[PDB]
Amino acid sequence: AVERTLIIVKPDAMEKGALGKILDRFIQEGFQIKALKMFRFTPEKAGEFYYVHRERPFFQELVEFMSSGPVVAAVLEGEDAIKRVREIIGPTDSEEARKVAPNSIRAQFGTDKGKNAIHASDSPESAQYEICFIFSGLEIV
Amino acid sequence: AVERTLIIVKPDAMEKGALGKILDRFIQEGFQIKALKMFRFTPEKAGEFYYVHRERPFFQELVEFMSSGPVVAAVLEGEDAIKRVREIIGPTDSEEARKVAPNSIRAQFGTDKGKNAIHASDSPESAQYEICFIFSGLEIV
Amino acid sequence: AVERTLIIVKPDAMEKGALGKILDRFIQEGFQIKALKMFRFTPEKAGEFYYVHRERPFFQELVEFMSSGPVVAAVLEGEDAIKRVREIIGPTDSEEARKVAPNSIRAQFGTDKGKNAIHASDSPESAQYEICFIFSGLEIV
Amino acid sequence: AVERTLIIVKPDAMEKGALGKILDRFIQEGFQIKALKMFRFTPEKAGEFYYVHRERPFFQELVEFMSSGPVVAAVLEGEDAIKRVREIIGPTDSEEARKVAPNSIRAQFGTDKGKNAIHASDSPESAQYEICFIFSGLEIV
Repeated sequence: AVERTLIIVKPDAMEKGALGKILDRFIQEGFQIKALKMFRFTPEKAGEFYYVHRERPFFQELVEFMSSGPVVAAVLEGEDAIKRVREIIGPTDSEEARKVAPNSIRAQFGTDKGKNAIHASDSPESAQYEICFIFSGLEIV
Repeated sequence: AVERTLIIVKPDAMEKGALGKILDRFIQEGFQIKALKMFRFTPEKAGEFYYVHRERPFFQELVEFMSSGPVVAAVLEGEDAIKRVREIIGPTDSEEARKVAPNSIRAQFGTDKGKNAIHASDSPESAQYEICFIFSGLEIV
Repeated sequence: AVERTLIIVKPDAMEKGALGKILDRFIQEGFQIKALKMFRFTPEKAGEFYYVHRERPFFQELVEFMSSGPVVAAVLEGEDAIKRVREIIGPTDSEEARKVAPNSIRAQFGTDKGKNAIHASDSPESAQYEICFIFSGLEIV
Repeated sequence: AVERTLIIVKPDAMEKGALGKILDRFIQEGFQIKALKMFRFTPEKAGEFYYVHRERPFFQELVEFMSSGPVVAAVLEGEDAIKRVREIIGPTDSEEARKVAPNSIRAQFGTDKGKNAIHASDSPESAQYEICFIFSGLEIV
């Protein structure tokens, strides 16, 4: 089905100058960008965004990194978007991405397992929460 | 339990100059305002917000009215907020509100059953939808 | 001439529950609210907003105070708005306001010369800067 | 000097899928993206954005086109940004751009003089107005 998912381009990929190349890739893969915004998470807001992950490994590291500089979020819409976007971005470990998916976003622009260029929603439930965390319905266009 | 609900001050109450009195009432009733802004629904966005009413009487008039001038929305937080806010605003029909709840928002500022000053979420599930329609998580402070 | 000015309801008045009463006053004084929202200054953003005061007494306390909790800003439009809004809010020193203007905003809701309930633009040029700092043209409705 | 300018990627380039390639170009040319947003101008808001141009040729055509689908605006910051961005985008007439500046944005993605892919501020005064029309200071990051 046609679905929406959230991506966030992380500060490592921002600093590498990869934003445009990353957006181009998703456009060329057939996704419609329905919302797009550069913003800066406060540490508190990054913590709230990652509320679910608060029990998973590296919560504080993630919150600190994701509030350490500006980021860009986008809502991507298309057939099977949640899974397809995950395939395009590649394995969480950027080094592993280079071994198994050389043209994935993380292979191309990621450094390691933490500085790995990009976030994407991992499920329908996460996508619903994450999209509303960043974008109101009024911002969808 | 502590809940969040959405109110929208409609263009009738806006034009009557009642916005401040309405906000004051909810503050004095013990609610925390977690988000607030003035915006203007396009007809398309008003229709999406009210999508549940699409097949009901006076839907087109509702959409036109709600997009006819700026409105102000607020997220209100407090114990039993959804039910308590609906008790404070009074019956949909502003005339009936004047009969049974003279100090309700609709009794005080509502004209009739359509131009009835204020919208509030009906239920937990509609509050979740409506809050996300108007406000992102980044706007809740 | 018709002018626009910016007000910010400061965290002291927010915590006192005065937001609605303050907005009501400006509505009743004949101003059009052209933009409105609740937000939270980061310390950095509060410092930029108040950059003119950077070398003045109590600047650090001003920045901390103004970033200590959410605030609400509004753009007010009307004839001679900049001067009239400053007459309505009263002297900076809330105690002096109680002596000379008992129904002024600062007399009614201000604590002292620092926690003085409300900010308003000083001049046409500062209004232009301050309005743009908080609100884009897209938010003026 | 280091300056800020506004670009808006117009609906023609949006529909061609050129957004990412356009942003990449400005990143590679050395500009910092300080704000970025996808939004939809209402006809009224496009008219206000182009207030200055309201006497120049093709006002209504421009307003209609710029409100006909979503657009993406960005604030670009860098040395001599206003002029350098204009050089990168090329002549207003996309056909002329192809003749004299084949790698300009308008040569690459523009169709003609109206569907010409991109807007950029034409002067310091225009940049100041245009940036504030789309982005508040709070949105600069």
